[PDB]
Amino acid sequence: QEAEYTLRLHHFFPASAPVHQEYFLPWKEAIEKESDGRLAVELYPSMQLGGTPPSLYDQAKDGQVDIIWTVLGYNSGRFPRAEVFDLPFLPTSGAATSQAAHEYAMTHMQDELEGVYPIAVHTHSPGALHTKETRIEALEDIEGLKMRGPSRLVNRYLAKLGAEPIGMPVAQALEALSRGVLDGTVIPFEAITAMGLADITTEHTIFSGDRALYTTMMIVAMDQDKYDALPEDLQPIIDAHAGGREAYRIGQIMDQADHRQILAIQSGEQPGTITRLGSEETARWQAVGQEVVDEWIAEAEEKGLDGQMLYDDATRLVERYTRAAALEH
Ligand SMILES: O=C(O)/C=C/c1ccc(O)c(O)c1
Ligand SMILES: [Mg+2]
Repeated sequence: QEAEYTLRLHHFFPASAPVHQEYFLPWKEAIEKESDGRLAVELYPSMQLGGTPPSLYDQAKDGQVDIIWTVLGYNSGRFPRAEVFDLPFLPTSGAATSQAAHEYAMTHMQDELEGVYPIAVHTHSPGALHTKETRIEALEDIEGLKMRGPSRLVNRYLAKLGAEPIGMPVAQALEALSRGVLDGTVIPFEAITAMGLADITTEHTIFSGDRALYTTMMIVAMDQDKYDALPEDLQPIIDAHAGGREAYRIGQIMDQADHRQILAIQSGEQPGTITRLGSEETARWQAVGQEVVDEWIAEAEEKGLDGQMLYDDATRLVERYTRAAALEH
């Protein structure tokens, strides 16, 4: 049957990106099939419908497009309750941390997310250090490195670690590294794959223990007005492909793509070196991490927010969904 509604989905990553290939294409396929063609989904990668990645959230909210995928922290100050998921050593896997992020959003961010229908509120998989030249074997090695992070709280951590943070969306990272504006970038390994950085940032540092260095909250966001405009028999077709299960799935795709990329480097199929900092060394980065946590909670409280409560709930949810994933397998 002919399209009753065409949904334009706009994002900042290339079509070859794992989340595009393994989530957005199947999402398109299921929405079009289950709607018997009454819903058409058009995917627009690489900012093909214009603007820059910080503009994405409002493109969906304001209805310039129907669906976006973005980083909430690309808009500094805008999603203060979401910032709890940027904190050091809070996250585990993409899969578990995403499910925690979706539940957290549903229970704490109803005001912050007013005007968008959340298909998935999720995080990326473990954030790691990627550099052009410097093998980071110790805290001292990051001193004075120009490092790109996605958000003011990850940049805050990078500065407390003794780096020089330069805030920008990861889409500027290729050119900035190319021209010597950056020494490197934090991102998960699947983002290395996506952005074609494997042959540029060839030094990679990961950590010891039951928590990743950091992550950041992302969103697959639908214009609430466009959802509200759908007939009562097409709204449930969206609902069937929206919520915490979708967030878990996005995190799982990234986790799997991380593993492929890390294996490819370790095997010598792709040039690079992976350096895992031992327990004692990691403990040094976690001790700085705690100072950022303590600071954020104090900042939050002075500003009215119950930061301590939001931090306790975010950490409880990560542990809950991590243990549930661990018990199953
Ligand atoms: O740090 C950033 O600015 C973006 C991070 C990001 C974006 C897309 C992904 O699929 C992913 O794993 C990480
Ligand atoms: Mg709207």
